[PDB]
Amino acid sequence: VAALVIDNGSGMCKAGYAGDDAPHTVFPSVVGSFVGDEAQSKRGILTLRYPIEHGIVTNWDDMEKIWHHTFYNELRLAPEEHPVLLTEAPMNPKSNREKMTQIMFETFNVPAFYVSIQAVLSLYASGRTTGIVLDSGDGVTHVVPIYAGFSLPHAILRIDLAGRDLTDYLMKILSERGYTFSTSAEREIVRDIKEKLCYVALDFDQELQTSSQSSSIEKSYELPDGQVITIGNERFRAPEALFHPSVLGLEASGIDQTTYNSIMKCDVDVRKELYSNIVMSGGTTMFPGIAERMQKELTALAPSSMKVKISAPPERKYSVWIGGSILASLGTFQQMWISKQEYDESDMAEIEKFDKSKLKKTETQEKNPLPSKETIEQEKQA
Ligand SMILES: Nc1ncnc2c1ncn2[C@@H]1O[C@H](COP(=O)(O)OP(=O)(O)OP(=O)(O)O)[C@@H](O)[C@H]1O
Ligand SMILES: [Ca+2]
Repeated sequence: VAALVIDNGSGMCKAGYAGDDAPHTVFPSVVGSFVGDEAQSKRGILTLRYPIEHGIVTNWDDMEKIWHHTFYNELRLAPEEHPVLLTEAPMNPKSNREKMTQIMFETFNVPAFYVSIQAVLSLYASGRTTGIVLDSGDGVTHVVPIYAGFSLPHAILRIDLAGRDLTDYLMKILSERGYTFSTSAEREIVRDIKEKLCYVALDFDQELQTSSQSSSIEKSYELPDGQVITIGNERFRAPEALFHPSVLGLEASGIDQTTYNSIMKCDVDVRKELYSNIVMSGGTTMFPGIAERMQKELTALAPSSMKVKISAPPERKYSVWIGGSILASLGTFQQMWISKQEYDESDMAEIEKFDKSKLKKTETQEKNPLPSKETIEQEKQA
């Protein structure tokens, strides 16, 4: 039956069917045996490992289980009856791209297989073949400039500053305020707090000065045990670490300066195209206000001559996935699959034209439950 699209991330696995407009199932990319959402909910009695760190696979035994979980537990199909399209981080080592192929063909017996660079799919999802993509997930952030469907590898930038860091940071400035967030389970509550209440300030110092004597800044959050806590300027302080990573002790450049530094590694003739085709994807780019701040920061850095236009669609959390769904539905793409045999032995205009409104409506099942107070306490005893 239909082709499958699996986007494996550092924190989250996104799976579904080519032609649908959204992943079928999204679940944490974790093993404790139990995988993902079921491991999540039993983390009280379990030790959890994340097989993908910074977007590169580090444990193929664990990686295999997640795919097993995707096929048989989540999507509930025979993997031998469905071509699979996978995604990979840029600069993924050939050893890994080979191992990925091996397991797909030899372990799960897929009829066809293909693997794509994530940022590229996000560009496709946005209906472009030339642009610069800012792809920030849980474990890694990438800046990937792309021209006529090909990445310019010399100018691909990577910072190890992403959602993981922002979570740990938020947890760190919340601990300073007196909240006892000390376990891995409580860390997930802080992730949720981040996703719900955090935002990026247009002007950080102005807003910071205003926060000190305002009550508008304050928001309430209910913990699992039922205690309500109140979040103040931590709301915009934690995401500020994307733009000034020094507050994390990282001597990295912010996501604004790294985007600029990337473009400037490109030919002058090309830059004008990149600047007016900036695409943001990934979950970390979901903060309210991040696009307007990106717009402002880049404008103030760019030549006055070039206009800055940034694409940040509502669904950009699952852009990479949507890119795969569109890609795998293209007529000219069918000629590109790797066949089970082919392994035993060894277009540009369609993207622009593709009508996303014809992709089938899909309700994403996000399975990533938050821990009970029992589980938090279970973990406390360690
Ligand atoms: N609305 C939101 N606001 C802020 N952060 C969010 C939001 N939604 C998700 N996140 C964060 O985004 C991250 C997950 O994003 P995403 O699924 O794009 O990355 P991934 O593919 O799992 O990881 P990677 O790209 O590192 O492999 C998590 O850190 C999560 O807490
Ligand atoms: Ca990702």
